[PDB]
Amino acid sequence: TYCVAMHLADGLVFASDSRTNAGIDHIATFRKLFTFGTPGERLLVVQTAGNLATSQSVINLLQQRIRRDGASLLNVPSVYDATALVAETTREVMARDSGNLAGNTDLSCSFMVGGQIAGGPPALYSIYPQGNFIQATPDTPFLQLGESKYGKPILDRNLTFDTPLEQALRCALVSFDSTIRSNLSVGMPLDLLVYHRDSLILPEGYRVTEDDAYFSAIRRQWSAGLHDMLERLPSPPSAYN
Amino acid sequence: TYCVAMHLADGLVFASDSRTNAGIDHIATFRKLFTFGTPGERLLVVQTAGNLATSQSVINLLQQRIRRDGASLLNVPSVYDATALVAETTREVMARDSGNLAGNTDLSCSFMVGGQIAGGPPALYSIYPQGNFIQATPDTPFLQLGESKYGKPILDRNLTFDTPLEQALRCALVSFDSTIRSNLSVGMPLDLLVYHRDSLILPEGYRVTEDDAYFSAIRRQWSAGLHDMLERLPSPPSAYN
Amino acid sequence: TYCVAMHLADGLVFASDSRTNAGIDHIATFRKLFTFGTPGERLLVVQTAGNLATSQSVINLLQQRIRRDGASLLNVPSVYDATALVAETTREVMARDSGNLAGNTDLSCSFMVGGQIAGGPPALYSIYPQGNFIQATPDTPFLQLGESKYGKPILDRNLTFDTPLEQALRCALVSFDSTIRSNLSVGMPLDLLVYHRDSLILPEGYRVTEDDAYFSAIRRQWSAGLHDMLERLPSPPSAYN
Repeated sequence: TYCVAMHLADGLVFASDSRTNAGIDHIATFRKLFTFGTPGERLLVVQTAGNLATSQSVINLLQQRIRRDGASLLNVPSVYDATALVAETTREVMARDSGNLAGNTDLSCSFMVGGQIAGGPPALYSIYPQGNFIQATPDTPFLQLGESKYGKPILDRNLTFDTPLEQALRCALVSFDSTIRSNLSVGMPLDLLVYHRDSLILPEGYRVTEDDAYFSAIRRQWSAGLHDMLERLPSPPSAYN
Repeated sequence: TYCVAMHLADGLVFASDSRTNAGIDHIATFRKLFTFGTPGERLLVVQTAGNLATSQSVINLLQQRIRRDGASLLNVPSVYDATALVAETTREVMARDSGNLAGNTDLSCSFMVGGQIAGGPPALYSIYPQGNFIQATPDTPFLQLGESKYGKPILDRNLTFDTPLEQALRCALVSFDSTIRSNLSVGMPLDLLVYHRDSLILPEGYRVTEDDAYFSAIRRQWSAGLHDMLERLPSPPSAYN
Repeated sequence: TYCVAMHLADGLVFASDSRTNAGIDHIATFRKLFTFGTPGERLLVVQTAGNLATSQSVINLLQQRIRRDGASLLNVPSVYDATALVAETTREVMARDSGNLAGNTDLSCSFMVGGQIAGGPPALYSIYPQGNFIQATPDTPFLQLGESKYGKPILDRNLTFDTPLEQALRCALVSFDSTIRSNLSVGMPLDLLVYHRDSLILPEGYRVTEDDAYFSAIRRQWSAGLHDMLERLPSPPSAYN
């Protein structure tokens, strides 16, 4: 479980893995990036991390309620209020499943909610286990969920509010490369989605499998590059021994 | 106790054993696959694993309540809500039987709930000992309960969302074959049910006994096959000694 | 101001005029038939009669509240409860505008509320100035508001629960014909809406202007008919002089 989302000058970029702890000795693939919207009016993306049961219930309820007269991700007036609604829904799910039977088992999960609603700029939020959330800004334009320390440095080094989408995406992919190599809880397939500021369309998004020609290639290149750079760095002086 | 359920493009397939630990020196046969519904409107299947007393009580209450004005498996608006109702019911049973008298004895059990209600696609959920649940998806289209590691590999290898029903069933049967050979807690008769997407009928389902011609045959074939493949595999090179 | 609504075996038919007393020397056109709903789930129609300021405020609040988390015409579980909500809203409006400044001026108005919500039959209610309401039934299948005595006889004579919609509508139009000829407070354009039982769609409804070919024609025909029948009725006997 590792998710990243970026809010940049030109729009939004989302990327999630799929490897999921579904119980003991049951590791499995589950999508962690979901889209919602009406074309020409709004796009919203929700990413998930943490307890599967909880996050599934949350997503499921959001879907059921879309087709119902009352508060829903399709009528909510701002990306803020969408984020709040997700949080609200999370609280509701935690209330029900909590009891003596759950015991000390940890039901918490976290989300990212981003997108654009007609008539206001695109936005991106991250909801914490405890249900309070923060918004990405130009000074802090990307947010992560899950197992994210491994792939943070490359984003810290290169990403800024002005990074174009194609390059941000690329950057995200390298982030996943390092993460996958160094932590087995993270794993392919990946799910990506790129959204263009003010387009107000629902992009289809894309799934990166094991076999993906492009992702295989940039991994091979990135390795060769790192290995090169390392050999062509100077040796430590006398002093260092 | 071993149960499997699959949610595929063409519908659902369920299979359960029947061997049940009912106390010390009392191992016995109990059905672990139950059906509910109204023809032309809905089919719901519940499978059970874990403590007999608890699961029996849950099933029994669901049956009694079907014939009563209020929340029941027949009026519940979605497969999700059915799953939630089963869980709700489980909580209720655990609350009552818990006390000093039970002591440290382990009353927990798990369930699968799957089926289709008119006006929405078929679905399949698994409820954990603790009462929270997950949904099967195209990427993870089968779920298991009970003593399931023995027969997992064959499902991992062959089964996908697009596998047709007849082949999925066959696959399940091989799963049971290996399981039964390698673990005595699992045992015949088996109970199967296949449901066709959008049919909205209550299939009668089928019980596989010790004597079943077909199942006996495919077991004999599968053995012969494995034995053959093994002898016709190449020898390890020099290097390996 | 004259409104009629009918609840018949095959559905509902609504018709309202538009001529409105909006102050001294200010007679004007205002729509007196409003629709609400979500396609495939519900249709509700509200007709108005009486004080313009009051009725406008009521309708305006019902619209504003539709787009808000709380009681509204879109979430209300039955046509009964919709009617109650309209009444509830009316009370609220009367409470606020009442004071010394209004004085003895008459702020009352009346409404009809009819339609269908998924899962129950269509229904039709009339709310009185005082806020209590009645329901139309098979024995009394039409209800009127405003200046209605002129056009009542034709409805009494011909309309019944089993009258088909096209004929009921026609009947309503003749009701308006007579009313318009005999009372200036009532006037075109008219606004009609026909709803088919169990359709659960929002009909667009139709406006009948001064120029309407069909309405002009049936008025001309109806005149000629009446004039004929009158001349071909027999003479009073000797006795009558």
